[PDB]
Amino acid sequence: INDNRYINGINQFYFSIAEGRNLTLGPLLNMPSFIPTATTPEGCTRIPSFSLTKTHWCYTHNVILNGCQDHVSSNQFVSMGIIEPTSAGFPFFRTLKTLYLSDGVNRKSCSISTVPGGCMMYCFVSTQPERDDYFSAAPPEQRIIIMYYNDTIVERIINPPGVLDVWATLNPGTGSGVYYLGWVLFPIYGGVIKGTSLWNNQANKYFIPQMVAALCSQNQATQVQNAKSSYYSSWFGNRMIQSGILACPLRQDLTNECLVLPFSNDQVLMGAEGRLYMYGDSVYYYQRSNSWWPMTMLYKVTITFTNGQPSAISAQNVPTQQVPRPGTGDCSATNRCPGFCLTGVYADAWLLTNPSSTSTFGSEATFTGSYLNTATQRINPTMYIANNTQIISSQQFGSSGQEAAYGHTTCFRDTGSVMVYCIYIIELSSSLLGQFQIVPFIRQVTLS
Amino acid sequence: INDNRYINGINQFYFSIAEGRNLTLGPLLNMPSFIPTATTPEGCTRIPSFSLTKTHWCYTHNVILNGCQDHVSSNQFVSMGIIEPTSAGFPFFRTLKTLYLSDGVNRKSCSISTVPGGCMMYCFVSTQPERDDYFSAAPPEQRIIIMYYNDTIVERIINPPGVLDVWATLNPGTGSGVYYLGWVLFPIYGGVIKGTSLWNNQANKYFIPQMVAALCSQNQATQVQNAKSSYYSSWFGNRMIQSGILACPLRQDLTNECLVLPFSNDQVLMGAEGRLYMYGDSVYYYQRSNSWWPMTMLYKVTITFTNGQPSAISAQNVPTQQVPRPGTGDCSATNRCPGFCLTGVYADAWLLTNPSSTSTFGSEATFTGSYLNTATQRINPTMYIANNTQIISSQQFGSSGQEAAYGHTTCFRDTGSVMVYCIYIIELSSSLLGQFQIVPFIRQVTLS
Amino acid sequence: INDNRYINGINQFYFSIAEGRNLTLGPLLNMPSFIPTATTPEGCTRIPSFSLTKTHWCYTHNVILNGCQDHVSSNQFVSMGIIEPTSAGFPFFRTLKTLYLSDGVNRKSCSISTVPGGCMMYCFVSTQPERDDYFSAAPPEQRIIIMYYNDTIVERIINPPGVLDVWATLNPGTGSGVYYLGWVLFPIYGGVIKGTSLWNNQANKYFIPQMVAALCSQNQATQVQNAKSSYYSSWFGNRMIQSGILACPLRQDLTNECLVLPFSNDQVLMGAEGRLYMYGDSVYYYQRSNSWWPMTMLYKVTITFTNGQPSAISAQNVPTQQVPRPGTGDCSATNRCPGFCLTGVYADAWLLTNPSSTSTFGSEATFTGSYLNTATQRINPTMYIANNTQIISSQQFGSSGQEAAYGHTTCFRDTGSVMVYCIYIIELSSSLLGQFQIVPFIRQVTLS
Amino acid sequence: INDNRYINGINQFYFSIAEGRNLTLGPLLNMPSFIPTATTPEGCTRIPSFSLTKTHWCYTHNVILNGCQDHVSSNQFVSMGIIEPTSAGFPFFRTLKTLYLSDGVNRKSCSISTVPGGCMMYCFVSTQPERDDYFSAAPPEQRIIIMYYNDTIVERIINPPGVLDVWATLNPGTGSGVYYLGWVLFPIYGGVIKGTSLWNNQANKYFIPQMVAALCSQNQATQVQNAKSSYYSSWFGNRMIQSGILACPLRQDLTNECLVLPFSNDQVLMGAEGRLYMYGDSVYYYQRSNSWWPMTMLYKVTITFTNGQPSAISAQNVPTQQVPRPGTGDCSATNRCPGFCLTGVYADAWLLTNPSSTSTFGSEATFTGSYLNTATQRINPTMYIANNTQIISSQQFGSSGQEAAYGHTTCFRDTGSVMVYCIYIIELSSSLLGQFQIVPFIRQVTLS
Ligand SMILES: *[C@@H]1O[C@H](CO)[C@@H](O[C@@H]2O[C@H](CO)[C@@H](O)[C@H](O)[C@H]2NC(C)=O)[C@H](O)[C@H]1NC(C)=O
Ligand SMILES: *[C@@H]1O[C@H](CO)[C@@H](O[C@@H]2O[C@H](CO)[C@@H](O)[C@H](O)[C@H]2NC(C)=O)[C@H](O)[C@H]1NC(C)=O
Ligand SMILES: *[C@@H]1O[C@H](CO)[C@@H](O[C@@H]2O[C@H](CO)[C@@H](O)[C@H](O)[C@H]2NC(C)=O)[C@H](O)[C@H]1NC(C)=O
Ligand SMILES: *[C@@H]1O[C@H](CO)[C@@H](O[C@@H]2O[C@H](CO)[C@@H](O)[C@H](O)[C@H]2NC(C)=O)[C@H](O)[C@H]1NC(C)=O
Ligand SMILES: *[C@@H]1O[C@H](CO)[C@@H](O[C@@H]2O[C@H](CO)[C@@H](O)[C@H](O)[C@H]2NC(C)=O)[C@H](O)[C@H]1NC(C)=O
Ligand SMILES: *[C@@H]1O[C@H](CO)[C@@H](O[C@@H]2O[C@H](CO)[C@@H](O)[C@H](O)[C@H]2NC(C)=O)[C@H](O)[C@H]1NC(C)=O
Ligand SMILES: *[C@@H]1O[C@H](CO)[C@@H](O[C@@H]2O[C@H](CO)[C@@H](O)[C@H](O)[C@H]2NC(C)=O)[C@H](O)[C@H]1NC(C)=O
Ligand SMILES: *[C@H]1O[C@H](CO)[C@@H](O)[C@H](O)[C@H]1NC(C)=O
Ligand SMILES: *[C@H]1O[C@H](CO)[C@@H](O)[C@H](O)[C@H]1NC(C)=O
Ligand SMILES: *[C@H]1O[C@H](CO)[C@@H](O)[C@H](O)[C@H]1NC(C)=O
Ligand SMILES: *[C@H]1O[C@H](CO)[C@@H](O)[C@H](O)[C@H]1NC(C)=O
Ligand SMILES: [Ca+2]
Ligand SMILES: [Ca+2]
Ligand SMILES: [Ca+2]
Ligand SMILES: [Ca+2]
Repeated sequence: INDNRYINGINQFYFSIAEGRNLTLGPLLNMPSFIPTATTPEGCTRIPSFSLTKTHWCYTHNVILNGCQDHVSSNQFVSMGIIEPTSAGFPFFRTLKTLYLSDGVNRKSCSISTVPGGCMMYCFVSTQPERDDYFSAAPPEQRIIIMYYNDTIVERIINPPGVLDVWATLNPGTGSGVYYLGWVLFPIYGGVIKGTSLWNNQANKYFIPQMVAALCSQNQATQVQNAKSSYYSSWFGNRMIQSGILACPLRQDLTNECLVLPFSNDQVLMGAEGRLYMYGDSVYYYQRSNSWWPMTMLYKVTITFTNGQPSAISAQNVPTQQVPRPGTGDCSATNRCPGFCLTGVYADAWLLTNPSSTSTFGSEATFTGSYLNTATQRINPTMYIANNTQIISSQQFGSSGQEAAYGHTTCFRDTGSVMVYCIYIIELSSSLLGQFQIVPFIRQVTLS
Repeated sequence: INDNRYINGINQFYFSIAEGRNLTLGPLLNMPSFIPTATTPEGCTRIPSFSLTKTHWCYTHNVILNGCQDHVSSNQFVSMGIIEPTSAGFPFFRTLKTLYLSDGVNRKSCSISTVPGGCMMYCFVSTQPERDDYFSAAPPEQRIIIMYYNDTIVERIINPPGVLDVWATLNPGTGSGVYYLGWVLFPIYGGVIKGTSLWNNQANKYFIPQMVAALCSQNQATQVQNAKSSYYSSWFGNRMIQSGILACPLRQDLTNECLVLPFSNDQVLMGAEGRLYMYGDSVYYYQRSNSWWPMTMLYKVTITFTNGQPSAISAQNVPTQQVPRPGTGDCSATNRCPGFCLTGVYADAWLLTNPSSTSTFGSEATFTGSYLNTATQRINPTMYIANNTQIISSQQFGSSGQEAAYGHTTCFRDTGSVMVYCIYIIELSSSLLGQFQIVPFIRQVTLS
Repeated sequence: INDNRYINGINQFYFSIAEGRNLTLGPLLNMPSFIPTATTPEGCTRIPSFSLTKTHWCYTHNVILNGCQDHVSSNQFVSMGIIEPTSAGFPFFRTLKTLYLSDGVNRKSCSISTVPGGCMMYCFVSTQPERDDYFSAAPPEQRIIIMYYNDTIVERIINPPGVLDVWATLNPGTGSGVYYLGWVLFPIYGGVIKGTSLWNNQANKYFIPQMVAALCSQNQATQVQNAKSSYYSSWFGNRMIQSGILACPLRQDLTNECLVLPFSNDQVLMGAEGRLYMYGDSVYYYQRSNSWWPMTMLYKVTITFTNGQPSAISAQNVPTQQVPRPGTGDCSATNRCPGFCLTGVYADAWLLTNPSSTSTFGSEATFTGSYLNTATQRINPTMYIANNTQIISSQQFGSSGQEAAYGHTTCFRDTGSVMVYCIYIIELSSSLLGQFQIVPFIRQVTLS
Repeated sequence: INDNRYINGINQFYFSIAEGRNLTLGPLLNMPSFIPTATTPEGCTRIPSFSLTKTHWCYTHNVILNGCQDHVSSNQFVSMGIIEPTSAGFPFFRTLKTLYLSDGVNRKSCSISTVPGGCMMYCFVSTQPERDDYFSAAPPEQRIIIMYYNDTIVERIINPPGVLDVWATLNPGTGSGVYYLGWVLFPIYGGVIKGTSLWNNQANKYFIPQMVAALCSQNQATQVQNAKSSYYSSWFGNRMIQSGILACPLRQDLTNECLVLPFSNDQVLMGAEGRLYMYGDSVYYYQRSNSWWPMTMLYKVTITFTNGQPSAISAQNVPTQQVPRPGTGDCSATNRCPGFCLTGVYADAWLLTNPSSTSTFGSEATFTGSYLNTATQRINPTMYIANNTQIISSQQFGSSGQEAAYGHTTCFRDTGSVMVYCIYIIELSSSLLGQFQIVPFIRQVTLS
């Protein structure tokens, strides 16, 4: 279990709106990395997923032996441990167990989540190129593995209702899931078949961020028309790219009890990878900007239960225009107009301030994370702290041109020293060992 | 505990003399590294120590927050786990426990060893520059920490007899120690005070490798004179640099039961860092070539017990002229003549063949390891397989100029697939994160 | 252990009713304070708790680094020792052990109690403003730490039955607890949820001090109606503010054996901080006047055991109209009429005379303590000796306007010199170091 | 025993000459004071003595019940404990034992020192005004008390040779003593009788600080004449005021084994209170400037043993002109000319830098401490860091006019966080409780 210095400083809004204005990054601190490195120049470690809870943390990433492509074989590294203070005062992520799922099943795009006594991971079995998954009417196999600290492992192939013949594909969002009221929630996304109830109920819906108007040159009618078309991809089997949540009751005999809950396309953009968070009793969702709007998308999720079962989710967006991401073509970090896009990178963000503490939801929100500071290339990894319209603190890592990819940010507080630390797990391109080196950068978020 | 595929292929001579001639390296294999990386550009991880036994493995290295110098503060990372096969057939070092000794005590030059149920580590507390330790008549504090898999930790300050007022300094050799007949043996080295019994008993002794004559231009009388002088250092407080073994009985209340057993300077060169091995029931010793002879030094150690206690050690050298190490001045990889030197690098070697299987000890010995292939710079790390006079297989890592330091090699066999794997733990200079990246390179030693 | 001069003069009624009339305060005596001071102008030491028993004494207070607010971080100082005579004849509290609980857990409102061989402390973990605790349906975490004189420390998170879903919050009363018949009893208070059994069983109950009639202008029917409403707070989450006792069996593995015993709201006023005392074999309770009646509230508690376990408590009030406390608005020291109030200060009192020694319980009771002599400000600390209707001896400390807060009084006798000494631990506002300086004032209670 | 974070950062020179130039004070940190407060307005706590060693610390001060005068009765408070880190990272002085010597013996001007397993304290019994001690030919009684952590106390009346009929008086210097090579050394001072060997051997000797010439307007011949006369006091019985060291072998049956070693008046100024320090293996001495030179006086002491017994001491002054002290008349902080003076205050200083690390002893020395920043009044306590000619960092405490007296400074390092902390024990005039409040101010000495 985590040290007493951290058990009460996890999953919360650490700063008040007033304090949020005086936050700055501190120097990076050196700690023994708990994320394994590749041992060959061509080895590939990618797609991390991290979850920190009151008692412990869970971590996982995918491993490919040669290069970063391979839809036949890959292994998945899983790790778990706790946080304890060092003599210097800052955190040390103590790994207490390790697992390497290597058995022939090609588990991909996995999302992990902390659960009482262990970790619950959700993956889908890949057997062909991503694009082919969208064209095939049958969805890939879905699995959820529960790994207890007592070394018991239980993997189950799940068949949640409303998936077969509705979704051509279904993928975990790779971002961490969360344990909520006895259920494990995971972010999901995929392609929905034309003519299905979901497709019809989603017909004509669209979402346009609150700050797009002042930045977009098109008129309201044109924006609306383009926005509506952005949820359909001809490149990905003519499916409706959908975002949602997978709710699974914590059980060791899961079969069809998990529930697929799609977001209304009136509150969310085109489906993409994502992450779920817990700030106090409120659930939040991060949605990768893989569509036309290149800015960080965070939403407060309201979950509705009907007979002890999650029955519907509602999302409220924290309106911002900060922290863009590299994109291709007319969907670069500079784009501001609705239309169909299918490019971007995963770069979640953590809310250092409560969006509900302001009379108007998210009128003044502060968040931290990393982002690739460029218009179209996955280059220049840069850790930052930002508000709705500006970056108020940032430090680029390495020299310009430094390649990088995904970034997962998580913050917690030392209730002893009373400081906030954030860990920025970034996929860095390495020249020595492996294609990428996933680094758990850690530094303090100083108030002043 | 280790998988059934490895429990019977540890600490042995894997190949016959005939097979030794047809061994070659295989490609490096990608596995999740079990050695932690630094998370800052200036962080420094150095001086590893690794031990693999029938049941499990122990690992440790030193960590310095800024740069690789600091005689005031450092932490020590300890890790332990087992070996299990992956779906690809090769090993995965599964970490089952991690520890970060961060508490203000500057434990340095630590040597770790596997013990029933845990790891036993031996370190000395550094509080001043190395050179000052040799001038001060008092030796540094010596500690041995036992860490059980059940998380119980017992650290003890030891005061073995014959140390105070005899050794100006005493250091573990950093190379792994070994559990032997109820005792944990660690390699040690340090400086002995002039006038002490040890000094007198060692007076006029010297050792000259069997193959030095044919390579050295000086005559026998000159060699002998210079060899004798090589055990005394004016730069290091005018002490007799001595090599030896520290024998500690496995107990949780150690105080003065450990025994300091110095090697006869008639069988060993000037004291240096070292490692102890176990091949079947025989103990072997690796001695860093920090003196005039730049070639790999391995010895078969004969330990004598008197009343259940180690009372004397004898060393028999495996005569070779292969695998030189970078040195400074007239002590470069090209030197072959006796004289006083105090330069080199740690680069142990593993014996793939039994030196006693030949009518004349070590007449035909094969070993594997890594070495910095250059005359004076710690550059060009190169893994190899060699015999007494030649390198018969080798592959350099990275491009020329690639900086590196120490190298610890360990081999074991998959009694299932029947192949031998060797892990080459090398300190690599990194340009991205940290000063060094200690990498556990792994590859097969193919017969054919 | 305490000196022979005190072991037989602890926890008793020291004077007869006749003697009680001729008691006066003596000059303050100078002794080395055993309560630590802050070392910065803004440091804050507050909320003390003291316990003196036949063998030794326990002391503790909360420490906040900057200012006296902070619901994220605080440390708790614990101290223990004995009493010995000085050459001048008066007591010296000899500290024999000190402890500083600094680890990130925000232990607040702690109550300490003497136990055989050590101290037992009861605290709750604060993670948000007090008011929020009343609104949240879940109660804060509750912990009891046992600290033995032999330096062994055992802390346990307790979950006594009848707390979850009944009490929105639960707090120790900060006043000392007592070791009674193998159990440690602590005063508690908090808010009870509407609709719970406790709430229903307490419905329509109220208590009105015996001397309120002659001082209150409202009629009996109006008083009754207002009194009933005084146990409910709309400001504190619409809960029923309840007073009670927490009974814990002396064990090192406490989990859910402690018992929450609430007082009947027919014998006690609205819940508030409190203290438990031991006079011979009788248990007494002090209840802070945080409601409409501003006078010192002391009760003789009758505890009922059912199968070796405390099953019910009954309280009998010692009727007085002396020693008022500063309050806000219509609840100042001058108020005498029932109604809802939520203001006051902690100011316990010690009984120098047995209330049961009179034909009518407490008809003539004498007590000593300190009180802030003003109507609404926490100002003018004043030590005194009083009876049911009048103050018969008093001495203010410092000049008028001197700020102060809580006051804990404890008396004991020198069976050698045969004099009674009382220690008045008062929180004094300081201008030099820290916000407050908790002072252990000591003086004699002279007979004559 | 002290925490591992401090055991290796005690009694040393913490910074290099280069670093010494970039040192600044940090904010004061709040920790529970381990120095007891008075409990009456007139109570008087004065004359502290503190000693920190590798294993633990010792503390003591004198207590007078009414006012700060009284040559008949006083008690002496003794305390001992260790240092441990808090959750905030800074030190907490954990008191593990307390003692109050109250028995009728008026022990004054005590100096305490750490010894293996306890504390050794040296005091003299006062029975008349200080001045009378100088006129009486007989010296006061001298006692040394040893207090073990195991509660055993052994007090002995000592009669070291060469005291009777040589010294009219003898006093410990109140500054801490030190345990050195099996002996406890204490600073001493007193008046020597005219005609004695000591007096004759000291005849015509004098010392003039190296930097006095450039600041003094008198010529060399006048300075010399006045300097010589400064060691004789007509006000103090016409004695030669002498400084020295008392060496006592650690024994429980001391009688006349302690040795009085006077400093040569050619290397030291007129005798005054003092303190002894240990920096590595070197002993240092601080001499109160109670004579004409108002600047901090520190000396490196060379002790000579003859047959295992201290036989002679030699002092080498660290030449400075910084940190003056308040004085009376023509001996104020502004004075620079030799002559007879008998005024000043105790204000030791700690060397943050090694005076021997420079080609010319003390050519560039840095020290920290506190000083009363005024010319003649004991007012304006001010903590500082200074070099030979200037104060390079300082912060006054409280508002101007704030009365204060003695100041004892001690620094140590957190070998974990690698920061240096210094404790400034200052006698502060208080308006609330007691005449003085001795405060253990603590703050960091930051490098940068
Ligand atoms: C490791 O912990 C898990 C979690 O408690 C144990 O799981 C139990 O498994 C049994 C059947 O094998 C179920 O009937 C229980 O309901 C499970 N417990 C629950 C509710 O989580 C698992 O058995 C543990 N490993 C062992 C056997 O030691
Ligand atoms: C985000 O932060 C920026 C920078 O801190 C804010 O911009 C400042 O706004 C204030 C007005 O409140 C101006 O006085 C400053 O001049 C602005 N900084 C500059 C020069 O750009 C911005 O208001 C914040 N956005 C919000 C409200 O969330
Ligand atoms: C973890 O394993 C060790 C090794 O067995 C246990 O050590 C025992 O400790 C006790 C005293 O605490 C000794 O008297 C025994 O001799 C030790 N066993 C031996 C011989 O190794 C240790 O107690 C274990 N941890 C726990 C308490 O579970
Ligand atoms: C070490 O290995 C080398 C290379 O395999 C051996 O050299 C060969 O020796 C054989 C004779 O037995 C010759 O026929 C080959 O021509 C040699 N190789 C060449 C061309 O260098 C060497 O003998 C081995 N050393 C020993 C005996 O340990
Ligand atoms: C509390 O003490 C007061 C003062 O000592 C008592 O008042 C005195 O009562 C007697 C009668 O027994 C009168 O003769 C005095 O004149 C009263 N003192 C004055 C002048 O106020 C009071 O009776 C005591 N209260 C009780 C009975 O507990
Ligand atoms: C407390 O510790 C001291 C220090 O060791 C003990 O002192 C010993 O006292 C005896 C006589 O009473 C001497 O003969 C020894 O030489 C002392 N030990 C030394 C060398 O320091 C003391 O006895 C201890 N208290 C007890 C009795 O437990
Ligand atoms: C003591 O410190 C002072 C201030 O840091 C030193 O004075 C500085 O000396 C340098 C030359 O080395 C000048 O460039 C600066 O201008 C000086 N500071 C000022 C403006 O006063 C002083 O030299 C130090 N004394 C020594 C040598 O110990
Ligand atoms: C943050 O810093 C600004 C500038 O110094 C200050 O004015 C403001 O009060 C601070 N905000 C808070 C409340 O921390
Ligand atoms: C190794 O290879 C050589 C060359 O093919 C072969 O002649 C020899 O028999 C082999 N050695 C053994 C016994 O493995
Ligand atoms: C207390 O003092 C009064 C007045 O002197 C005296 O009459 C009375 O007897 C005393 N009470 C007792 C019994 O101590
Ligand atoms: C101290 O600070 C100065 C000014 O930044 C810098 O130039 C100097 O190198 C520092 N000294 C050292 C070596 O710490
Ligand atoms: Ca499909
Ligand atoms: Ca030494
Ligand atoms: Ca609550
Ligand atoms: Ca005298």
